[PDB]
Amino acid sequence: SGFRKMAFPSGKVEGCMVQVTCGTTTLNGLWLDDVVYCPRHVICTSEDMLNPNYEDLLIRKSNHNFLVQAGNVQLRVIGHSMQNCVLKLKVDTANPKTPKYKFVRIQPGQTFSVLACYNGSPSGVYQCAMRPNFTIKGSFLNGSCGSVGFNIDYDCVSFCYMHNMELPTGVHAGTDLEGNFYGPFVDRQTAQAAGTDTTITVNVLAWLYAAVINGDRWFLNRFTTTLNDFNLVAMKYNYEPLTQDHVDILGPLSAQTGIAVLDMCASLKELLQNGMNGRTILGSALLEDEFTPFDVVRQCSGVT
Amino acid sequence: SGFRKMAFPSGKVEGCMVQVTCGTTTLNGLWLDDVVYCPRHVICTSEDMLNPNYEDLLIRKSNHNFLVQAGNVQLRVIGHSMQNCVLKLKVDTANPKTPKYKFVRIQPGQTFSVLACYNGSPSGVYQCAMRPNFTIKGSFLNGSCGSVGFNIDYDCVSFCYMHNMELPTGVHAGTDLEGNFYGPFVDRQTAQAAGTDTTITVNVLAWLYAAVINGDRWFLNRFTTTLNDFNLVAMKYNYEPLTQDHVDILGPLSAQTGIAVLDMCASLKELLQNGMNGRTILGSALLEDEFTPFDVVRQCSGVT
Ligand SMILES: *[C@H](O)[C@H](C[C@@H]1CCNC1=O)NC(=O)[C@H](CC(C)C)NC(=O)OCc1ccccc1
Ligand SMILES: *[C@H](O)[C@H](C[C@@H]1CCNC1=O)NC(=O)[C@H](CC(C)C)NC(=O)OCc1ccccc1
Repeated sequence: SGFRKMAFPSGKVEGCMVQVTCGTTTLNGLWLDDVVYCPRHVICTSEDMLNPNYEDLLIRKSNHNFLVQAGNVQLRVIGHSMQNCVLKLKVDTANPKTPKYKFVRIQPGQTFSVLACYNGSPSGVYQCAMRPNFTIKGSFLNGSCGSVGFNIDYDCVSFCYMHNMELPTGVHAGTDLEGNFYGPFVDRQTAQAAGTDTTITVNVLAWLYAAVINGDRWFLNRFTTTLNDFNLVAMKYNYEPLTQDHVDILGPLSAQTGIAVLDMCASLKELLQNGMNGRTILGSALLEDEFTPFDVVRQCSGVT
Repeated sequence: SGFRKMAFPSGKVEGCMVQVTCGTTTLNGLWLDDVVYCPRHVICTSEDMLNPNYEDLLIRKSNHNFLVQAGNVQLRVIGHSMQNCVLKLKVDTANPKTPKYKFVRIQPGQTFSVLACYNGSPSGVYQCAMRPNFTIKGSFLNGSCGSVGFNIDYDCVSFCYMHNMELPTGVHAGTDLEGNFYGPFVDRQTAQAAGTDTTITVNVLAWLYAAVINGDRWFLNRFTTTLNDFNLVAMKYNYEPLTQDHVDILGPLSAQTGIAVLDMCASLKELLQNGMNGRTILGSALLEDEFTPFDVVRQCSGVT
């Protein structure tokens, strides 16, 4: 029993982290086959960062201007190209620790593990959701850029995130491994707005299922509701509208617990309308939306 | 910016996990040099578990009765010994992936990362505190025993925990790597009581410091207090009494933020006496006690 914000084991990603230095700027790179991926803003001086012309800045750089270091080992750069907001440095050496991997553009509401790195060395690992407004609630200091978010599927590492910047609200923004930002953000040191941040309804429901499975049942009420009725209440509280697809995804959890999704919806509506009255669910005094239905079933069936 | 429940990178511990099978029972083992460590209750049948005589049960077992598997690789067992509640299986092969390591008996209030495993394969990683009552609030299913808790100090893995059992309250109990239980627990399937579970005051203070550092300052009040006065209020709310040692440990955080420990104590007293009035601190609606002062300074200075 017990339910915990659980990260993927980080060993296969640790083996891909390198240090990328261009002039004074140092951040983390991802070393897969003979290509090192990092944020293109490694080429910026603190001045460039206010409104950089990446095209013009990159032209003053050649392969020898990119210092790539794995442990104490200095890699030889034999090619450089800019793809959106990612720099790809061709190196003479294929990473002998390259896991089986894919690049995936993850959907809002899905989760992933962040391996927070500095100077190409791992610091720690934590689970994040891609929020509806394409930000994450991370822990990132200077030097953390190039740190990556990933899922593991048995042997296959799926990289989905590369850390780039912190917004004025203190939340975090980054790119997929093709260098395309999640959300409307650009890699320049200007004030940038994430949209209103809405709660991931299907994830809140999964976590209430997770709680029921763990013997927290107090919030279970005598009521039911419909999607429209519930969605009226969802809109009021900035919850994402629930859909039959969301119901279908919860099916396994519904069928395991024997609690109809719309009954759980009625429970959530009363939680949302009355608060928790100083009570807690799975050791939290707020409704948690950073667990997917998959996250719940993995942790509850002991997937490795 | 940002503050997250962060686990250590798990790569060095992943390389030490093996599968130990005795008869039908399978759990995880830790493979360091030519010794595999696992819970001695691997030798129990479901019947034995109610009141096992480990001495008599172990005597019916020889080296060939211990099936040790690393990946698809079957290790040869050339020796077995019981040390408290741990079985040490001597194997013919030294683990070529053995990290630099120590066995440490960790203090209550200190934190560690758990690499949750099944069949010797990693499932995920999360941070736990050893509670004052020598239990942890984990996520552990059947097969999870042998899963270990550890800290990393640069190159050195410090193993402190090996998972053994879940108590009726749904919290978790285990041994150090010498097989000595944390707390009054024994490895038998009987009802066992952890003591009253008290809050780790020094950790709550570190986290309020963590919050101030992250721009959450609302709870900062105009009051101060003394240790005795504060400790009167601590006893009332089942907080561990605060000591000059605890103050000295917070010194760095106090000196960084410019907020006296006793002023922060006065803030905590009002939080404890008035609750949070529906407000949140670092995205929590409860006072968090599973961050040590070290945890806060590591995450805030980007230690790797
Ligand atoms: C990459 O290492 C860095 C990560 C920032 C630093 C502090 N917390 C983060 O997430 N990214 C940047 O510095 C980024 C570079 C621009 C070219 C996009 N700029 C940025 O994030 O500005 C906001 C900020 C900078 C420094 C401290 C706090 C916030
Ligand atoms: C080790 O794999 C297992 C871990 C339990 C299983 C479910 N959650 C856990 O932490 N440990 C035991 O099964 C342990 C063996 C005794 C000889 C100590 N017994 C135990 O934990 O009893 C409580 C329990 C058993 C099964 C399910 C739920 C609770």
